[PDB]
Amino acid sequence: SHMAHQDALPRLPVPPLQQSLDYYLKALQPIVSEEEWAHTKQLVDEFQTSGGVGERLQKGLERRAKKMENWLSEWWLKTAYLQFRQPVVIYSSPGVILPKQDFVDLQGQLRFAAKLIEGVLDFKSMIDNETLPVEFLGGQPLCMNQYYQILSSCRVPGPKQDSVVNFLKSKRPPTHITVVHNYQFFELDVYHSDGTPLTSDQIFVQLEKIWNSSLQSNKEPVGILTSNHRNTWAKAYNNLIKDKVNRESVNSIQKSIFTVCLDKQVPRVSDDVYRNHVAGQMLHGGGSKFNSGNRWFDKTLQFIVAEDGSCGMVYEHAAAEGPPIVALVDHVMEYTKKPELVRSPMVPLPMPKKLRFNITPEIKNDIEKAKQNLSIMIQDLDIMMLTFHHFGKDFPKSEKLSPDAFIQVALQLAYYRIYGQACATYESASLRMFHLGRTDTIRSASIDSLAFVKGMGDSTVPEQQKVELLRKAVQAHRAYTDRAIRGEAFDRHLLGLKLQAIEDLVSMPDIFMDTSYAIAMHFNLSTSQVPAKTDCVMFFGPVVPDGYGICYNPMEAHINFSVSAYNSCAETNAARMAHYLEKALLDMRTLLQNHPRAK
Ligand SMILES: CC(C)(COP(=O)(O)OP(=O)(O)OC[C@H]1O[C@@H](n2cnc3c(N)ncnc32)[C@H](O)[C@@H]1OP(=O)(O)O)[C@@H](O)C(=O)NCCC(=O)NCCS
Ligand SMILES: C[N+](C)(C)C[C@H](O)CC(=O)O
Repeated sequence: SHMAHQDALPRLPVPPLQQSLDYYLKALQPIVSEEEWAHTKQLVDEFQTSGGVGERLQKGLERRAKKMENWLSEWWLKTAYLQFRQPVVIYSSPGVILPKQDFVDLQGQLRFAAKLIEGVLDFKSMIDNETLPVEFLGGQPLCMNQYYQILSSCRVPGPKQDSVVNFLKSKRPPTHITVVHNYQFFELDVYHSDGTPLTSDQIFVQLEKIWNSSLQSNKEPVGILTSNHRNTWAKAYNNLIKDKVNRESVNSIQKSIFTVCLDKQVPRVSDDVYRNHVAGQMLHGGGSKFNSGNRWFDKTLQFIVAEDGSCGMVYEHAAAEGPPIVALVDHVMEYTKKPELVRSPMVPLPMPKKLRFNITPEIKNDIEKAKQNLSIMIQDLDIMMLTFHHFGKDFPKSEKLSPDAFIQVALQLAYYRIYGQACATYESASLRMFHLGRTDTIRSASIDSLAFVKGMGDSTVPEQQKVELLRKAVQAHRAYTDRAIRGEAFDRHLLGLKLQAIEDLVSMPDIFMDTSYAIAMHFNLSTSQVPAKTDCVMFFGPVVPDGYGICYNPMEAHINFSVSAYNSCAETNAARMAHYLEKALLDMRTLLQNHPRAK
């Protein structure tokens, strides 16, 4: 972003070694046995002793911090995404469901699409001019680098690891977006020769041409290839671009500012599962027979406009986290609600270029394989969308409690009620108060949360007592949160010590091969919060086979929830987890209301 802004932001620190180990042991207590904790406790002591292994690694991390803008940046990007070989679909690229629009016909669909496109270009103007407003979190300025990674970017399949291309600041920045309809991609210029952006009416005109240029799905769904395994896609991709035309098509897609997907009509399903299917449409596309082929999952920003008024998006996670994405969403949506000014006449426009694809037997085979793979992934995904209307941030605040911590503690209660034990829980924490900061880990399963969940279901404990336990659990979580955003958490630190050990060419420390660490990093509950003014919600698949993927948008009077799980694991059920979460949130409200503090 603006160099001046970034230069004033503090650099990502390296927490004290003994401090992070202390927090690590405390976070382990509720998720490991006494025997395992006692064992880990010894490993830690040895690990941190004077002249020991841990001390040498810590020294290394500190040297890394003095010779890089961010000691964690590249390591995280690589281990978290670039070296993650599983398909980006469902497993990595988050999905977003925006408020359903009111258009009732094709003209309306394109009308909103044209407006949305223009709204993105308006937001993009603040990026190209570095005039984008500064953001705060803990009362500190926030890194804006992510905003310069989302547009005109695209992920690239790699045989060993993937890469990312960014053309935003290239010699001649892209002035075109890509539009996908019935599996056919089109190169659409959204800027005039003089350098001014096209109008909503103009973009609309072009969308019509594009639409009439792909009235049937008689073209192979090449884009579906991008949903396969990264290793497989890498090879299929390397073959695909061997044709001049093909490479030219891919290149355009990769350089486009962003992609707009004009999805087709889907089988009218029951209302009790509608929202869930829409979530799937945005996350993976529904399937090869639906809209999955009308995508390109390597593209950083993909906006989706359904035929039934439904809309949303899916973005490639390597570029950024949710906050930056939603800020863009809020702006665009708020822009689509701008009263159309005086309609001015527009001269003829050029015919959007069609990004053709030369299909061969080999490519054909790759596509079919991609279909099979994607079909398996979809059939194994269990999603449950829950709109908590009972209340939002309003109640927790009236109780002088952090809404997020209230929600997280509720999740801990729900889980414990189902399984009778706590589990490694992950909650995304933003590290943007630091230059190039991405995220750190907040562990919702703690000593205090466990004391609460247990006492909560103990029919021998006074309600007055459960209240104290609840508030203490919430406060403990808020304290952990404050430390996380300030770079005082330990997960990224411990990861850094591990990677540092590898780089130093020393044997892998036992502390990292310890059972407790394996358990601590196996997140049965992987969660995050993505605030927004728009009544939208995000979702992603679980990070472990036997876990859940839970995301939410805490609003004032309600909370948009999303719960994912894998059908391959009989011990997990999205609907059930969501139901227990809803009930846990209510029981906590009931408990607090039954015992007011004020006199
Ligand atoms: C963890 C995190 C979400 C916490 O955010 P937060 O804003 O502190 O959440 P809280 O629930 O504490 O605060 C929400 C609201 O309740 C208020 N509040 C908090 N504690 C309160 C209390 N004890 N009493 C009254 N009000 C309180 C806050 O002021 C805020 O007010 P607002 O509604 O006017 O904005 C944030 O620090 C973070 O890391 N966000 C990034 C997560 C991310 O990266 N997500 C995407 C991953 S891909
Ligand atoms: C979905 N989840 C929590 C696994 C990944 C987050 O979106 C990103 C992060 O916390 O680094």
